[PDB]
Amino acid sequence: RFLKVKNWETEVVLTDTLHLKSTLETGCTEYICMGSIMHPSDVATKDQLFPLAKEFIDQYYSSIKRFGSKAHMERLEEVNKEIDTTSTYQLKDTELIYGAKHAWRNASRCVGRIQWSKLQVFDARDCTTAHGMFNYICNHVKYATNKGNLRSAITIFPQRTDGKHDFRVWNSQLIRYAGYKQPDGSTLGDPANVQFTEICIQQGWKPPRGRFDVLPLLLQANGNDPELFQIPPELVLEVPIRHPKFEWFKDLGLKWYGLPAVSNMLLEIGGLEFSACPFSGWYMGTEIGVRDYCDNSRYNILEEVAKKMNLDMRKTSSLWKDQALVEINIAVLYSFQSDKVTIVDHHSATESFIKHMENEYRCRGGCPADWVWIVPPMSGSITPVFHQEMLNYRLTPSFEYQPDPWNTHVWKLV
Amino acid sequence: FLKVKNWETEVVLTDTLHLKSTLETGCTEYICMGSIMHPSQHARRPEDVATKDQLFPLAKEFIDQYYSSIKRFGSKAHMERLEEVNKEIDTTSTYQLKDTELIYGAKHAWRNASRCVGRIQWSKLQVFDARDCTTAHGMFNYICNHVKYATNKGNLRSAITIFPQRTDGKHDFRVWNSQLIRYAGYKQPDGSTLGDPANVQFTEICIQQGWKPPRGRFDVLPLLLQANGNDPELFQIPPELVLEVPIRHPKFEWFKDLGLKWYGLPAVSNMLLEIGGLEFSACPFSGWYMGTEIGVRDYCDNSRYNILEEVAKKMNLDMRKTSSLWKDQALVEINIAVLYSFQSDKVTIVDHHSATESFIKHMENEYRCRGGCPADWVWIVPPMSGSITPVFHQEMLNYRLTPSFEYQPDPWNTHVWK
Ligand code: HEM
Ligand code: HEM
Ligand SMILES: Cc1cc(N)nc2cc(-c3ccc(CCN)cc3O)c(F)cc12
Ligand SMILES: Cc1cc(N)nc2cc(-c3ccc(CCN)cc3O)c(F)cc12
Ligand SMILES: C[C@H](O)[C@H](O)[C@H]1CNc2nc(N)[nH]c(=O)c2N1
Ligand SMILES: C[C@H](O)[C@H](O)[C@H]1CNc2nc(N)[nH]c(=O)c2N1
Ligand SMILES: [Zn+2]
Repeated sequence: RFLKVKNWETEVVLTDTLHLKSTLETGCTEYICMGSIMHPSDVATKDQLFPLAKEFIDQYYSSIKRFGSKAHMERLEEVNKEIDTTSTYQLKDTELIYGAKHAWRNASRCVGRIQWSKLQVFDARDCTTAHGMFNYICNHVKYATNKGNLRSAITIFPQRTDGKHDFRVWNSQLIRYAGYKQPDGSTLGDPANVQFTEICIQQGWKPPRGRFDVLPLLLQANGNDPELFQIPPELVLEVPIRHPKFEWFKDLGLKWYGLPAVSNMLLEIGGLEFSACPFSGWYMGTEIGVRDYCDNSRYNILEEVAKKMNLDMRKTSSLWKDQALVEINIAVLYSFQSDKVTIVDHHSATESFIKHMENEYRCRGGCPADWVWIVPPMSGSITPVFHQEMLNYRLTPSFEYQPDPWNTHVWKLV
Repeated sequence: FLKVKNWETEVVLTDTLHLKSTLETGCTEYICMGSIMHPSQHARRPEDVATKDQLFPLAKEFIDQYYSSIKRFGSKAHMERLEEVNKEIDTTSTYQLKDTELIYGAKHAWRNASRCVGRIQWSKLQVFDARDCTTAHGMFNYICNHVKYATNKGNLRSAITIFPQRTDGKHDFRVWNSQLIRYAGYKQPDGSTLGDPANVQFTEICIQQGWKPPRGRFDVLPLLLQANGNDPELFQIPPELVLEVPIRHPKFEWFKDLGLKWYGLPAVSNMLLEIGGLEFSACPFSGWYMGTEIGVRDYCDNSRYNILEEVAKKMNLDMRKTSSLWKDQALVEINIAVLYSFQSDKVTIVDHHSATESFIKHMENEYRCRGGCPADWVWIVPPMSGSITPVFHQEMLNYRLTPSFEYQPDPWNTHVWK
């Protein structure tokens, strides 16, 4: 059995055999499609962990062309002894590196996957305390930032055990600006992060109450209450946002951090759950420039840019919003390029993704892709992914959503 | 029950209408096909003239649904109608829709069209019955009157014209044109393309049929009409029925000097309308444009007009690398100009902000009174500036309800000539 996908711009047709190897649900049914549902739908027993581990070990030994070998059979037997005696098992380092990389390779929502095989993996499964987690994250940040020459990296903390002893980064990203609601309903800083900012303040953080406050890290080790730590400022690389033509643009006082570093997702390898696994790459311009200033729930310098462009903001059909949105994204890209901080534009990114998709179909038999997320948030139909049919399915290892840790944490102090 | 949520406003809607869905979407619990153009071939009936136990259960379902819609289920006229449909099938292997039934089903095929951001207008549809038509000449007369009515000197009105339903499959009525008004596309000797590059194949079929092409740049193609399965025939739409808007820009005086224009009336004519097992293979329908359809897809696809280049040139943009966003910037101006020209000439048009906001209101309406509204996020989100429109942050459920508009293969792949 085979499935085809067409590109209506180039007429190229690709044949997907890989979809046969997925066993995780997508959320759709035979009669309803849920492709635009954002999140669709305690810990693994012995009898559930055996076959999940078997599946992973099998695919790992297949990938290194050693399937059915004496080493393959010994590892399988060695894994079952652990599950049978301890109700869990420990990944080898080769297996951890392999699975982290393939979790990225399998991320159907990520346009950036042409880079998957160059992923620096930091094994932190020996960490025991939040001070330990802070050390590991600071080293991650320093390495990934590389003075502007950003490098992909993931840092993997101990796996879940019984669910009562989890490691979490409570931050959604390692570097984010605080947001403060004002008595008068206005907002200072980043409106996206208001909730987490209150959580920090309640935990004892002394907020500067400025426009671009780097939030503290809220780090949970082994199921204990989370603890606050200030990332050393000289580890946070930032780019002041200016425009190549509009000299007034710098006078908006804007800037953004250079390291996108997501920390709230859960890494699943062979049934093991790594509930704290911060990973980072580099930005596509529109994630700062379309959604991190111009979403209706964000900085809303859209109107200020349109005001400063003397645009007709009375009627929609003037397309001032569209027009000011373009200029902001031009400003973001020019800024990072000038300060030699790695960034990619949506055209260059989507073009690379198409090449990646083609290559993955050739050597792997398919490439799960989520069009709804792969298509950039602006200028969609003038980019080549727009006319590219795509198949979406869930392979493992994968990165999964998990609930916010304050919703489920049972506290310990006083 | 299934919930949809809008992440800007946190409005949550609860969907039970999907329980009435009949056809497969192509998706499974293990694979999603939502960006496949045609993911499923699940149809309600087989390839040609069905047997009784194939046609009648679909007719009963539709007749049932129509009489329920008017609070008359099990009434005298409903039981009579069922028997009448049974005897017609028993004696002709098909049946004929009453005019109320035809009007209901056309409007509900639009209401069910999950890809259409325009459906807040769905029940204001003018239905022209053309089921008495027997030749291409008659089809041409019906189509002209359709074009004149819908254009309405620029105050556009929605309309569909419905020709005789398919009978055995050999006597189909077809409009070979994909839309009623399209521009020719000429393949050039030096390899390039003049005109409009989607319609190249169709432009050649017209010339091959004897059409003498003026070989200009905005050459309204002729109509190519097939009646009762016969060879199709050429007709030239009278120009005074083809309203066109010259494109200028409110700010750039040099824009109009690109010598650019577009027609006011989008009229899709290659789709199939299906009601209670019946298939109307010729059912051209028209509304009015969202601005992006002209000026994002019909000027700025790579395999279409591709005159982003010239607009960027005259704007003196740096086209050396893509990080300058010269494509994005010229694409905006083109769309600013399209809206300006149409509004300046009092020809109906809707910008993508207004249309998406209308669609969000329409979803709420539909969930309040109908228990749901099937929507294809991939097609509802406009092709530019998606995330600054309200539909971008709106979850959607896509399911297939009948009556519906369906795809059908281009008739030159299946037509045996004479
Ligand atoms: C190296 C440059 C990278 C680029 C340019 C990139 C780009 C993107 C973009 C634009 C998104 C959509 C986010 C949004 O629209 O809000 C995304 C999602 C995602 N990225 Fe990448 N990415 C990169 C590296 C990585 C790495 C290193 C990983 C992990 C090892 C990763 C894993 C993911 C995942 C799991 C998602 C989707 C999560 C979800 O929402 O379900 N990416 N990426
Ligand atoms: C009145 C103004 C209308 C507007 C602004 C509108 C808008 C749109 C747009 C923008 C699309 C996507 C087209 C594309 O980008 O390729 C679409 C699709 C569609 N429209 Fe509408 N529409 C309108 C009226 C109608 C009417 C009157 C009908 C039928 C009675 C209709 C039936 C459909 C169908 C069936 C599709 C999807 C066809 C497919 O599967 O490709 N629309 N509409
Ligand atoms: C590694 C990485 C790099 C990058 N350059 N960007 C990324 C964006 C997201 C991401 C952030 C937020 C949301 C939900 C809100 N839109 C979904 C995401 O995929 C992510 F996880 C990882 C990213
Ligand atoms: C009634 C109507 C009005 C309008 N203003 N626009 C419409 C666009 C399409 C349409 C056209 C082409 C394609 C494929 C290439 N994009 C899909 C469509 O849905 C359509 F059927 C009907 C439309
Ligand atoms: C509701 C909607 O599906 C949701 O907000 C998604 C849509 N697609 C997206 N696509 C990307 N790349 N990023 C996003 O945040 C979103 N948001
Ligand atoms: C392959 C891709 O899904 C396809 O070309 C679709 C995407 N979404 C679209 N959406 C609209 N409104 N119109 C289109 O032509 C398309 N094209
Ligand atoms: Zn689906």
